[PDB]
Amino acid sequence: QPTRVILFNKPYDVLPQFTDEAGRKTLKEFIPVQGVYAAGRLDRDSEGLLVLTNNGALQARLTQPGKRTGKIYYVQVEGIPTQDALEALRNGVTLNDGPTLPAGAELVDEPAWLWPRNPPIRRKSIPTSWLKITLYEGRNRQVRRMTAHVGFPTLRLIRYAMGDYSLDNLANGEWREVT
Repeated sequence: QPTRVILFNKPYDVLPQFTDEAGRKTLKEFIPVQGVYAAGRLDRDSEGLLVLTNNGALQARLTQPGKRTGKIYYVQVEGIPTQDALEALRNGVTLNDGPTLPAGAELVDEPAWLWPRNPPIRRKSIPTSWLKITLYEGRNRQVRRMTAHVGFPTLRLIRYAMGDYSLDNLANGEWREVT
């Protein structure tokens, strides 16, 4: 087999794996490509870009701890982040596992290409906002931990891009082969 690289727009509540897990949704129902696995797993409760490959050398390169790969997320949060909170995310906050590297953080309109979550977001008293967040590290649940730290907890997390790859033109639950 040649190197296959598959981009997948992962739905909410689906595990980033092909191996069966009782009680959980997995990739086989969505993707017919065999012998591929994640180069960078994406959490079950996250959504968006999952890069899959059959090439272990490529997967090792892409996932190398410490790499500083750029990742772009669209994040729905409770409340409207203030300018000071956004400045803090940009510059760095100290989580339980230490300071965060500098990052991008901007308050954006809800993108029209956005898809609704299934099931939809569970109101009235609390407004919501969307952020575009750009990170260069990937600690456990980092975006969720960062937005909570500044007082604006995450309601939805969509990974839009990872290094050279993005969700461009990829609907929820759809995949495409690049190479």
